[PDB]
Parts: sequence; structure tokens; C-alpha cells
Amino acid sequence: TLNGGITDMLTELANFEKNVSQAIHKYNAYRKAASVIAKYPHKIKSGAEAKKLPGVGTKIAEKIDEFLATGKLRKLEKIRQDDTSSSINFLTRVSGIGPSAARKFVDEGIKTLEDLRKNEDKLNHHQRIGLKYFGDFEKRIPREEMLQMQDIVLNEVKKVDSEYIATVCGSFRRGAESSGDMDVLLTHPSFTSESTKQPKLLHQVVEQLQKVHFITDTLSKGETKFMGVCQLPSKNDEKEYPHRRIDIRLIPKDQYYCGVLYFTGSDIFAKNMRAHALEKGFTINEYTIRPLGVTGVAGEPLPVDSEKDIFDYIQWKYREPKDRSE
DNA sequence: CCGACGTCGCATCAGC
DNA sequence: GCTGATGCGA
DNA sequence: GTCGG
Ligand SMILES: Cc1cn([C@H]2C[C@H](O)[C@@H](COP(=O)(O)NP(=O)(O)OP(=O)(O)O)O2)c(=O)[nH]c1=O
Ligand SMILES: [Mn+2]
Ligand SMILES: [Mn+2]
Ligand code: NA
Ligand code: NA
Repeated sequence: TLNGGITDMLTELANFEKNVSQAIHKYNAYRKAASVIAKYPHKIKSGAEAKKLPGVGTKIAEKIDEFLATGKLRKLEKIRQDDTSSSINFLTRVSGIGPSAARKFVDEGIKTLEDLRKNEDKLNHHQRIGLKYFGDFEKRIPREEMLQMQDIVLNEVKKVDSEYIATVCGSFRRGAESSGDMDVLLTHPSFTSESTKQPKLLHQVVEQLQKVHFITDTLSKGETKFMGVCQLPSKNDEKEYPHRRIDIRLIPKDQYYCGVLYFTGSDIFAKNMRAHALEKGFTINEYTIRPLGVTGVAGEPLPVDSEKDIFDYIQWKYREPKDRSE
């Protein structure tokens, strides 16, 4: 954490441009610069040194100079005491609330935590639940708790159909000592790129995980993606565990490796990999890696049978999950 | 300079 | 009801 | 905001 103050500054700038300015690319530029600096093994002595890194240009270099000299950045000081910006930035932290909904909520005077509670009738379902567990969602999950949840999910899954395979991707698979949520890839042999030989495949798993009071809430649900809330069971006389966000993704069994690559992350690592795939003339999603034609239009799925195979096509040495934490 | 910036799932709304 | 765009999220 | 070309 050598360059902690800097990466925080850029991350805060990223949040600003996303939530307030609604400038998504600026937001990704800051997050990209913060990431490349995050894994820079030196304590940066000057902006020009940082400018030697990709994703770090003139404007950020100048801001880094200002930060390194004063210990602060004036643009952020101004933003911090801007009440509208501070209000919008806050509302966006509630799940289901983005820059647009936050901005309009502020136009109605709804700009604090109680504002959201007394005006509960103005939220859709996602925002209602996202506010219901705002406090709990702020807490991280120690890896120890992640391990408990994986036993439950994997065993409950086993009980519905023993051919379900369930893998816990996300930062957990990246070996993080603490995660922000739980991410689960799911594969049943009846669901391939060829056919859905069984309906309700994901529904029945959600159903089972609700029966055991593991999944307490749903933010959204489809035939391939679930977004909701879970909770570890506490013993007698114990304070309850915080409610945890959970994501479940049903991906066609034969397209597992593109799926496990996608959901393992990190999100930036992905964005850099897929952007590199393009420069090599490939396009990767959670399903397939495919070549790009002479006209841009992608061709047929190339054969993939390992995580490493996808790294090969784009001329990248395989990086274990632990090393994708950009 | 400038075009492009990973890719896609669900909720939701506009328009028909 | 559907198609496509938009908002928010993975 | 950055950068390839
Ligand atoms: C949010 C998000 C996720 N993803 C992919 C990569 C993430 O690793 C994976 C899971 O989403 P997440 O749980 O929001 N990210 P996380 O598991 O990497 O980090 P954390 O430990 O939950 O905070 O999905 C993207 O590719 N773009 C995104 O914007
Ligand atoms: Mn996660
Ligand atoms: Mn997640
Ligand atoms: Na640079
Ligand atoms: Na949000």
C-alpha cells in the first residue's frame, strides 16, 4: 500500500465523475490509473515518475504533484464542500441507486438517510432493499465467513441435483482475506450453448437457498442471473451476522472457463484483458472467445478447455486468480 | 489531433 | 403484449 | 482522462 494517498485520491475522483458528472470514461480512466499505481512497487516521488505508467497522463501527473506537495488536492476539497455533489455521492451508495436516480432524488430535497426512509414509497424494489440493508452492506466479509457460506451454498446445491456444480468466484477465488460480497458460478449439465433441457434451473436453487433461510431477499432475478441478499446462521444467544450481498450466475456448462474467467475478475483486470484481446483481434465475453473478421464482425467460437487457453490466444502468460487483483 | 474506451443481465419505461 | 433505450449492476 | 496511430 505504498501509494495509498494517491490511489484513494484517484478513486475519489473516479467516484465523482461517475456519480456526479456522469462521465463514465473519465471514471474508468481514474480507476485504471489508480490500479496501475496500486501495483507499482515503488513509493512515487513525483508525478513525472507516475507519467511513465500507462493510463497516467498529464492531468493526473499534475494532480499527483499537487497531492505530494500539499498532502491534499484542491479540486477534491471544493467537491467535498459542494453539498449537491456530496449529497449525490451519498445516495449512489445505496444499491439500486445510480447517478441519475440520485440526482433526481436530490431535486426533491431527498438527500439524507432519513430522507430515504420517510420517502420509502419513492423507491423501486432494488432501492428499497438496498436501503434496508445499507448498514450491513457497508461491512466486509472475512474469508472465514466466506468459507462458511460456500459450504452452505455448495451443499444445498448438491441436495437439489447432485450434478449441479457451484463455484465461488469473485475476490474469494482471487484468495482475498476479505470480500465485499459472495459471487457464485453455477453449472448444470442440462444447460449448454446447445439447449435449455430444463426450465427453472436457477430458480430451483434460489428456492432451495430460500427454504433454508440463507437467501433472505431478491434484488433481481432471471433465468441466468440472480441478485439478492444472504445471511449466515447464528447460534444461540449470538448477535446476528450482517446481511451479505450475493450474486449467482448460471452459465452454459460447456462455456464454463470463459465464465469462470469473467466472474473471477477483477473488473479492471478483465477490462484490460478484453481490451488486449481486441488489439490482438479477438473478442471475449463470459461465453466465448471469438476472432474478429476483416470487417470487425466476430467469427465462430474458438475451442476453449481451460482458463489458460484463453490467455494463449491473446499472447498472455497465464496469471493465477491471485494475480488478477488489479 | 481524435476516436474509442469490455461485455452483458435484469428492471424499467417509451412507443407502438 | 412486443422491441429498443436507458439505468444500474455483475 | 488517456492514448495509439
Ligand atoms: C462490478 C463488476 C463486476 N465485474 C466482474 C468481475 C468481478 O470480479 C466479478 C464479481 O463482481 P463483484 O463482486 O462486484 N467484484 P469482486 O468479487 O471482484 O470484488 P469484491 O470482493 O466483491 O468487493 O464480476 C465486471 O466485469 N465489471 C463490473 O463492473
Ligand atoms: Mn464479489
Ligand atoms: Mn458481486
Ligand atoms: Na503515461
Ligand atoms: Na449504487
